[PDB]
Amino acid sequence: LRPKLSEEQQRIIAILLDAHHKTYDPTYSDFCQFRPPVRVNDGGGSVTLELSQLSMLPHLADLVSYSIQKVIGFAKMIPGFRDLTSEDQIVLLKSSAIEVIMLRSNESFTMDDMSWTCGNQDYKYRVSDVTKAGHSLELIEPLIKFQVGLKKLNLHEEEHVLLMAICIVSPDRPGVQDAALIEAIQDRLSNTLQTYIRCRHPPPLLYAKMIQKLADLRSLNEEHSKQYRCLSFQPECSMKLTPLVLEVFG
Ligand SMILES: C=C1/C(=C\C=C2/CCC[C@]3(C)[C@@H]([C@@H](C)OCCCC(O)(CC)CC)CC[C@@H]23)C[C@@H](O)C[C@@H]1O
Repeated sequence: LRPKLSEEQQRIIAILLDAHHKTYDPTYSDFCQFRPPVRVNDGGGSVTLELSQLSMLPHLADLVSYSIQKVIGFAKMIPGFRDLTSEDQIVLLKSSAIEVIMLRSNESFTMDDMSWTCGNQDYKYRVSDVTKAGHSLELIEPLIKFQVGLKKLNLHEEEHVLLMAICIVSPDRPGVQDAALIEAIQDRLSNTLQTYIRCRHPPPLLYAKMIQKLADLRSLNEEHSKQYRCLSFQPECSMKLTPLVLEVFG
């Protein structure tokens, strides 16, 4: 049974594609405005040295902070999001920010060399850059596995934006008040995605795979939170972050 997308579902897709195009610059032209990337000698991947310098933290914190601002803008355009109270909106944004960043970054991720390529060598981010920002393999390895698995689903941009929207409007986040309204908004998005898939996605299970990526994201979120807490213990770490990053992860 392949019901056609309703006029409403078509509108939801057009709105999400527009929101993404307005909030994700595929040329990465703003990145030179961030504090500059610095890459120190760390072939040994020394934790002591990485924590002592946190060379790539200013740049990656600025990239993440910028990305959170973009995610806030994207979320505000999701059909139904503005119906939620501001408190619920903020709870959802703070809890999903890192997950949406991991999802949206798949657009710059490339399997050519397993990096997030955003321009010249200066803005090519590799695993070694994340270690230079103070993170460990317990987060990085699973993150790369997630990027590759997501890349291989070969999602249509419609599916990609719907997945980000579904990730943000999740009723099971701790602290949510009106879970039922959030579930209604999410269900409207989920049905749109399921309909789109069994309608526009050429053969050769995709929906279940996408749902599984949302579960993987919860695991990555938890590991990232654990590592952020540890990083926050490093003296002077707050200056290398930004007020928005401090609030969202603090
Ligand atoms: C962001 C975006 C991009 C890349 C994402 C990356 C590469 C760098 C390392 C990141 C940011 C990972 C992250 C695990 O690295 C640094 C973690 C950052 C922090 O915990 C808080 C700032 C301090 C160490 C998650 C996603 C990774 C570029 C572009 O696709 C826009 C997108 O919007």
